[PDB]
Amino acid sequence: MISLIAALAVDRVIGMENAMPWNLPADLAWFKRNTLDKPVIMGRHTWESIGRPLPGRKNIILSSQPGTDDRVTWVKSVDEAIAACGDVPEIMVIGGGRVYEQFLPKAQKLYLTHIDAEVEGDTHFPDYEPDDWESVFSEFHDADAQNSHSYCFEILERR
Amino acid sequence: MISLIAALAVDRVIGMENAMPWNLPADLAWFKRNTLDKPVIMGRHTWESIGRPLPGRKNIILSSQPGTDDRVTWVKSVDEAIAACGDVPEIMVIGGGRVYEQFLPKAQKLYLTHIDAEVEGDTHFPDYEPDDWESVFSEFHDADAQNSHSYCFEILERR
Ligand SMILES: CN(Cc1cnc2nc(N)nc(N)c2n1)c1ccc(C(=O)N[C@@H](CCC(=O)O)C(=O)O)cc1
Ligand SMILES: CN(Cc1cnc2nc(N)nc(N)c2n1)c1ccc(C(=O)N[C@@H](CCC(=O)O)C(=O)O)cc1
Repeated sequence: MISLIAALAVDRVIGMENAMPWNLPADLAWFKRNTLDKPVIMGRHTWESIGRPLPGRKNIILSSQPGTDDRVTWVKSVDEAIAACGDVPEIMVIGGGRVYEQFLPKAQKLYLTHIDAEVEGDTHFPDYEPDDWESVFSEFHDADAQNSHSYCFEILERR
Repeated sequence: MISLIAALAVDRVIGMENAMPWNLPADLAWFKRNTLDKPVIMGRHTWESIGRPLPGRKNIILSSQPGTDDRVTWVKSVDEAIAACGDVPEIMVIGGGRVYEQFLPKAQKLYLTHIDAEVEGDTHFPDYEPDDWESVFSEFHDADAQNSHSYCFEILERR
């Protein structure tokens, strides 16, 4: 199955011009723990903000143009994206906006991180009807010496 | 010799209750690069903010109270701190504010990261007389897909 993994500030903002202005090592740790050993699908802008292959994971990048790095996999469509995954139990879609909108429909599960931050951005998570998703986990955490803002982990399953 | 390394937002703000609201991997690599194979000196607050010993370097934490982690060196005075460094060509002071303030009068060099981040914080970098320091390097960078805010690296030598 397909799962999307994302980190949302208030109002589902998930992106802007430059890197999101927050320091959340706790989020990244969760990102890793839930993506390790799986295939990762991301769009070109997300690949740029990451700038190097994610280890231990199979990296597939969506782009209408030829790729720029021999290290990872490049695909030109959603269907090639999947097919490149092979037979696998779970597929993780990691950003950005455009990719999420195309994939939200195929997804069975969501991995959200609701961050208590208000930032002005140009990219939003797509809307989703809770009355379609069943929350199967959730856990909040206050900000601290390591994480710049409060955040809460949450997992939902398509009903 | 003693050197202080620090990242400053506008008005010398260096800290607050929780981790700073920025995301600057480029700053981190500069930090790793200028600290490599050197003893690092930090205050308790900064140790808790890092969360683990920095690898391949000697960690020395200042605290008026008994240490609580066997993997790092705890000391009770600036002197003990220096003595634990031993005979080395460069000692690095990584924060926070109370620490910097003690060691600035002894520093021969400052490795500054000037960030175009305007944040609300309680802690400041001490004040330094410019006619006291020589600027021996600077390198600016615009914010990007990886770095949340613009930044400029600097290196000054005490005259
Ligand atoms: C910016 N980008 C995309 C990114 C970041 N946080 C997110 N957070 C969540 N929850 N979901 C996402 N899809 C998301 N995507 C990144 C950038 C760096 C790393 C990264 O360093 N990850 C390392 C973790 C390394 C480290 O822990 O410093 C890893 O091995 O997963 C991941 C994603
Ligand atoms: C929060 N804190 C203190 C910190 C952060 N940035 C600074 N930036 C500058 N310029 N100077 C400092 N003293 C400074 N201190 C940290 C937090 C994490 C790491 C850290 O992981 N550094 C790794 C770098 C790992 C990486 O490259 O991702 C190291 O190897 O030293 C360091 C300092």
